[PDB]
Amino acid sequence: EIPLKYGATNEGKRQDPAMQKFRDNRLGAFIHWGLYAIPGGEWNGKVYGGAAEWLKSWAKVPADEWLKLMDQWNPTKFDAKKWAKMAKEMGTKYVKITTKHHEGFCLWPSKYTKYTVANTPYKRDILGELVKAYNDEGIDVHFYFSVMDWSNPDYRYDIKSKEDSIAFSRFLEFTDNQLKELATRYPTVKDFWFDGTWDASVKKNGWWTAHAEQMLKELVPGVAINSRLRADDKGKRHFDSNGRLMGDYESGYERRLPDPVKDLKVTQWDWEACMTIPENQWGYHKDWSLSYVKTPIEVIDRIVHAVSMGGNMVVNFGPQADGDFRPEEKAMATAIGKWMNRYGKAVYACDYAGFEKQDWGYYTRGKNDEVYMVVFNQPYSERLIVKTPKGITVEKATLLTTGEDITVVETTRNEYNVSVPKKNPGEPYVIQLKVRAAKY
Ligand SMILES: C[C@@H]1N[C@@H](CCCC[C@@H]2N[C@@H](C)[C@@H](O)[C@H]2O)[C@H](O)[C@@H]1O
Repeated sequence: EIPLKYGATNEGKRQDPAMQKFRDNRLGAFIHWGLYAIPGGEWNGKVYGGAAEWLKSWAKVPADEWLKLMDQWNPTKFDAKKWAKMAKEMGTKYVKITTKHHEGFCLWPSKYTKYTVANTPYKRDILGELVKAYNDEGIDVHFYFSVMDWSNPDYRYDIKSKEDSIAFSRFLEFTDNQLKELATRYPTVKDFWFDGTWDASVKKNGWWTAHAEQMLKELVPGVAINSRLRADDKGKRHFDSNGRLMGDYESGYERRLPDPVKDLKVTQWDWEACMTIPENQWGYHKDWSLSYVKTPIEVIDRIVHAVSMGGNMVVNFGPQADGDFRPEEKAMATAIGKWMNRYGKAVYACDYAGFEKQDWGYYTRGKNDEVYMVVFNQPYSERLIVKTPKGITVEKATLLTTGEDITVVETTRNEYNVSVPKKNPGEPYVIQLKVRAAKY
């Protein structure tokens, strides 16, 4: 067992009310909005296929020229109340907002740099408007923050000289300052989600990552901090040199998910996944025909998958430069909202059920030991196999929407055939099981 000063703090899952809320929420939205929304993946007449928020990198644009996009930042159609209504209608219980992406442009008027919304034609504190509007709908607000900053010349990718160390030390102070500023300007913030912490410079400064976590927790009671921030004494990221999770929840599942049979270890800690609608576009890209775009059901499948393994899911949106959402994203939010309004008893405040995975879909477990079968793949056999853990029996099955009774036939010790509904629901659907544990 290795000695560590900057390794894991928490033993298991936090069980204070603020973390229980973080968890019970389950479904969130991600907002990526920054200067990248203006070119929308096109630079100097060339459309790049890579992630639009990385266009500065793909098109090799220098900082001074990239940040000159500030002069066109004037989202006339922006309306924070509209945004919050859209999130409410989607059924999202929280929103994660890009306060500052890699480009360094801040969506709040930071006093620690000139590359902020204050020095744009628009001028207004976009972040503060969003915080207020989402909080007015009862939606928690989480802050995405990129440590890596392409606008600050003191940033370093690695520490290869005493000059690199000096510059980077200044950079970390600048970062602390921005963070303290965010925490105190917007004290309803529930989470900081760090990105851009993979460079060797950061891995070599584990002490700073632990310090940032302690500092923010002192400033914001009950705040959650993601594992991605954290590096230990040895530069091991997410989980420390003793394999213990750092931060409050695991945050590595980006555009992919743990395997439902092979990655059951994830059920031992809190975790959150994120995803994109296209293959890899977080910021607004003007041409979505360049990669596969997920359908609503494909998105709903990933949401439920996450919850079935004890994790949250955050679906991403990349608003237009004008401050409105593109029509594909409006259609997505409305379709997810419709399905959650009907079946969201199986999602909100649900967790891992402890049952062996079956082909038809996923199980989730409610707060009162309800076991929901969320069916995505309808068997031609008309029978949904349910294999119970030791000592567990199924006393009843009920179609969630209609209350109708569903026949349960015992086929072996520990296994049943739960019939499909008499009328095919025509969409992914929920059967609620009543289970009993012998003297869950
Ligand atoms: C949440 C998403 N994170 C950003 C993509 C991060 C890519 C991470 C890759 N892995 C590192 C080790 C680097 O090689 C970097 O390319 C996206 O722009 C979104 O903000």
